[PDB]
Amino acid sequence: CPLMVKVLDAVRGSPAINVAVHVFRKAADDTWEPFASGKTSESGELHGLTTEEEFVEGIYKVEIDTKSYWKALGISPFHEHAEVVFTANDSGPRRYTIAALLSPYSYSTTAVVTN
Amino acid sequence: CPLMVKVLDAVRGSPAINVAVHVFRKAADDTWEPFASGKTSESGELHGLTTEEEFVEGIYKVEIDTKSYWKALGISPFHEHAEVVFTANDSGPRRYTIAALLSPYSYSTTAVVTNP
Amino acid sequence: CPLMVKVLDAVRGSPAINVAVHVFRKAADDTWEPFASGKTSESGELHGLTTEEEFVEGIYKVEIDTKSYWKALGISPFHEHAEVVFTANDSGPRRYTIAALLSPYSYSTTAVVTNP
Amino acid sequence: CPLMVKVLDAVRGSPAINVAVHVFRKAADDTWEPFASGKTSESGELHGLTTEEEFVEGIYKVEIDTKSYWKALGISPFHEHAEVVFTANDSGPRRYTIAALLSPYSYSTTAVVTN
Ligand SMILES: O=C(O)CON=C1c2cc(Br)ccc2-c2ccc(Br)cc21
Repeated sequence: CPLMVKVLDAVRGSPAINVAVHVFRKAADDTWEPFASGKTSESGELHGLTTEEEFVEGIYKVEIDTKSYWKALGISPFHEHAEVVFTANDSGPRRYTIAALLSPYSYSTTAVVTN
Repeated sequence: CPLMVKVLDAVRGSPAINVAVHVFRKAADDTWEPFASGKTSESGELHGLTTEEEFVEGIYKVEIDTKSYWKALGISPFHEHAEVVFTANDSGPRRYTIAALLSPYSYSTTAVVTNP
Repeated sequence: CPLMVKVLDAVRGSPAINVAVHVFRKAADDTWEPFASGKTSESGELHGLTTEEEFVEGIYKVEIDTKSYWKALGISPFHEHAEVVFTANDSGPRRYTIAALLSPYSYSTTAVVTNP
Repeated sequence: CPLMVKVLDAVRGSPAINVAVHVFRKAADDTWEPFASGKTSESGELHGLTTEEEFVEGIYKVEIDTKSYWKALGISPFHEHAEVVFTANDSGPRRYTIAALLSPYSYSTTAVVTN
C-alpha cells in the first residue's frame, strides 16, 4: 500500500469519518485524470487506493472533500476541499501517508514518507 | 483590499518573500480562468490583487507556488504548491485574508473573513 | 514592540478577541516569575507587553488562556491553555511575533522573529 | 493504553524519532509532579506511559523536548519544548492520543480522543 490518506477533525478531536477523497494523476495534456477514490473509514483512514505497480512517478492530486464533511455537521466552512499536489519519486521511501487536520476555516496537510 | 495573501516560513521563522501566487475563478463552463497574480513582498504579503468591483461571487482558487520557494533555499519539498479553493462573497462582499504557513513536507492554510 | 501576540480562531475564521495572555520569565532559581500580561484586542492582537529595555535575554513562557475563550462560546475544549516557551534575545535584541491558531481540540503556535 | 503520544517532523516528512517526552500531573499544591516519560520510537510513537488504573481525572502536562531534537539535526529552533496541558475526563472516550507536528519555528498539537 504505497499511498494512504488519514484525516482528523480538530473541532471534535476525532477521526474524520466518511470523508470523500479523490486522487488524480496529471496527464500529458496537463489535465487531471481520475486515478482512485474512496471514503475515510471509522478510523479516518483510506487504504487500498493503489498498488505499487500502478503508482508510478508522476504528478498526483489528492482532493479531500472537506466542505461536505462540515456541512453534515452543521458547521459552515471556508474551503470547498483540501488539495494536496505532489510528485511521486522512486528515489525516496516507498510509502506516502497524506495526513490532513481539518478545522472549518483552516487545514494543515503533512506528508509522511517512510519505508 | 478585499483579498490579501500572507505566506510564512516555519523553518526560518520569517515571512516567505517573493513567492508567486496565482488566483483563478471558476467559469460557467467549469474551467479555471485566470483572475489575478503577484509575488509576496518583504513582509510575506500580497496586496492589490483585486478590487471590490471585480471580486464578484464565485469559486476561487489561490495557488501558492511553494515548490519554487523551497528549491531556491536548497530544499526539495513534497508539495508542488499549496492550493486554497473557496466560495467568495456568496452572502455579500467580505474581506478575505488567506494565510499559508510553509514547511518542506507540510503546510497549513487559514482564512480570516471580515464583514466591512 | 519587541513582543507581540496574535491569536486566531480556526472555527470562525476570525481574530480571537479578549483572550487572556500571561508572560513569565525564568528566574535564577528556576521559577517562573510574572513578566507581563494582557488581553487580545478586536484584531486578535496584544501589543505593548514590554519594552526593549525590560525584555532582556532569558527564557520566557507565553501562556494563552484558550480554555476560557472556548467556554465563553459554548465549547468545552481539550487544552487548558496554549503555552509557548522560548529563549529570547540570546543573540542580541530581536522582535518576536508569537501567533496561535485555535481549534477546540488542536492548536498551532508559530513565531516570526525579525532583527531590527 | 489510555495515553499515547505521536510526533512527526514536518521538515523531513518523517516520524520524529528519539524525542524525549515527559508527562506530569498537577499536585494539590499546584506544582507539577513527574508522572511518566519515555522517548519516541522509530515510528515517532510513545506507548506504555500509563495504565487505566493510574490515569485518573486530573490536570496533566505533556512536554515534548523539541529543542534537543532540532539541535541533533543541526537546525536552530524557536521553542524550548512543546507543551500540552489538559484535564483528563472520565465522561469522554477512553483513549487520548496527543499528536504533535514539528517545524523549527512552529508546532501544532492535536488531541484525538477515541474509544
Ligand atoms: O501558524 C500559526 O500558528 C498561525 O499562523 N497564522 C498566521 C500568523 C502567524 C504569525 Br507569527 C503572524 C501573522 C499571522 C497571520 C496573519 C493572518 C492570517 Br489569516 C493568519 C496568520
